[PDB]
Amino acid sequence: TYTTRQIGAKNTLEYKVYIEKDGKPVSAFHDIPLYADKENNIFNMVVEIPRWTNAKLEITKEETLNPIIQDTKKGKLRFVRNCFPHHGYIHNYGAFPQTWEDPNVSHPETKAVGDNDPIDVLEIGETIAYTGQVKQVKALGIMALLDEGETDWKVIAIDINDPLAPKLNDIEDVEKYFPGLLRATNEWFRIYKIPDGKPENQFAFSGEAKNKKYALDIIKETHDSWKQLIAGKSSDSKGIDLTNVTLPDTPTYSKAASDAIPPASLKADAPIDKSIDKWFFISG
Amino acid sequence: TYTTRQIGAKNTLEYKVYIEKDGKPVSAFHDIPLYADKENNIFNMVVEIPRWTNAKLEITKEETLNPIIQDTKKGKLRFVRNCFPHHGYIHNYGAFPQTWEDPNVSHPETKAVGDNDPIDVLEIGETIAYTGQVKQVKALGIMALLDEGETDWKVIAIDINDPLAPKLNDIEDVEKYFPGLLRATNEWFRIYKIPDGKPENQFAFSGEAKNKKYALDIIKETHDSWKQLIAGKSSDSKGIDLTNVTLPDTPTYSKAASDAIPPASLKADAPIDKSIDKWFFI
Ligand SMILES: [F-]
Ligand SMILES: [F-]
Ligand SMILES: [Mn+2]
Ligand SMILES: [Mn+2]
Ligand SMILES: [Mn+2]
Ligand SMILES: [Mn+2]
Ligand SMILES: [Mn+2]
Ligand SMILES: [Mn+2]
Ligand SMILES: [Mn+2]
Ligand SMILES: [Mn+2]
Ligand code: NA
Repeated sequence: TYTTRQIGAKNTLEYKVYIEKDGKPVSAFHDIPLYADKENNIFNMVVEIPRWTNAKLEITKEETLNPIIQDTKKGKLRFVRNCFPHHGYIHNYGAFPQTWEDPNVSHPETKAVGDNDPIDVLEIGETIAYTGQVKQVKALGIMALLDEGETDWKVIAIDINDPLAPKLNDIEDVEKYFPGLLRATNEWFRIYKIPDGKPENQFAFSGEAKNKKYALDIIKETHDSWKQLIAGKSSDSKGIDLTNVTLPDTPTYSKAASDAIPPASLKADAPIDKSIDKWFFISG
Repeated sequence: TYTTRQIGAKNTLEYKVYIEKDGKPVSAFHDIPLYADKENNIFNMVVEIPRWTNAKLEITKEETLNPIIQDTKKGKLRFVRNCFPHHGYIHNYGAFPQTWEDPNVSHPETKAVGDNDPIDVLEIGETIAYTGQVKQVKALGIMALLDEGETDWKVIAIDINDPLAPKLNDIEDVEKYFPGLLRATNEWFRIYKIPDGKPENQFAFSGEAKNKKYALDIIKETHDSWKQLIAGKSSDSKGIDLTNVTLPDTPTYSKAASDAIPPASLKADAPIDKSIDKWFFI
């Protein structure tokens, strides 16, 4: 059973959320199995950002056990700005554990190195998720986002517990039951960093949403990249903390790491600067 | 100075927000001047619904002093559903006090009776407002919404404190600085009740957002309607509570009404049913 251990108040630099397995903290990056049900293509998604929120919370690669913390820019807590007609993130945003967008090799489909992070997941279900949540999802498709010139695939997925899950089998179904979502997703990821002073992003395949099988292929490839990483065989692991508590055959396996995590110290959410309210009317 | 007195926890049936003037509750409907600055057409807007929220909070016409209370639905609270690509309300939503969409007569421009409510205001500034807030705004334009067959004008306005207030002077400026907002506004009010089983709404003038001059004329008309109402001279006030504490020449003037209001008893927001998360694709 997966639960969360929160330290500090949300929207602060001290905030951390560790994922616990049966009460004991494990690496949100390496210890949560990619597959919930491999042959049925059911994956374990680690949720980082709830739909319609702004705080850019992320599994941190450089902290032991890889807790979820808020990303920062120029020493300040990072909040993704509101880009009309969107409010914060338009999907429950997260990642697939045990995956890695290898930054050390140019990916052929996108002709760019990976962004050094687990593969990204956009969960489209009706319910708003929570940070640290481990939910089972089925992959429906995938988009080839070039984010700031780096291969940064976005998997389209849905919580298997969603009322519409049974009717969602492949990418075409998303357009049928969530008309306009895929186009909004393409737009969102193209323009969301413009309010930060960054260029518009781009997609390969003219922004086409590749199907479920294509998605599974990329997911599996990133899983293999991670296998090499966790085995300690990457030409450059970028300082990523590979400490894990469930992979005994790995060089960085460490039982002790779990008990070294502080106990929960959850505090009420800290206030967020009113500037984050601002709705930006921008475009590519 | 205007402040708020909150009773109970937000998102519960007991929740009430009264507006206070110098610490004393006053009617949110009748006691707040329509104009903050008449000469410059700067209006006082009573905020009911903060942008991106779902709870359908409204000035209550039938309760003394007209506190803001969440609309109810079959014994429970009423929440507006999320209609893709929108999250709850897409504007700070409220009304102009001392105005009334007369339900007793058909309105020429829309050819329908009014919805019996103060005129509605959409505040487009960047800052998310708060329930019970009295903010000063500039009118930019107006949309002729026919909500479920009733005249239900929607004033487009901007908080005078907004960084863009200086550049926003007439309806055309909304498209210039907030491209797409007006089209989205038209769509929002056309479909927001569909998830509730209601028909799609319609707008007069093909949904055109009339300019400031036009808006000022309609606002003035709803204000004249209220003047008639508050004077006790409407042919039918529809059971609206006309009690006020600042209009001593009105039949329903009663300063004691302020003192009758219980003290603030603010509680933490109550959780909202997760079903309200649902995003509808209409
Ligand atoms: F990432
Ligand atoms: F109304
Ligand atoms: Mn990042
Ligand atoms: Mn990521
Ligand atoms: Mn990225
Ligand atoms: Mn990424
Ligand atoms: Mn109403
Ligand atoms: Mn109203
Ligand atoms: Mn209405
Ligand atoms: Mn109305
Ligand atoms: Na990344």
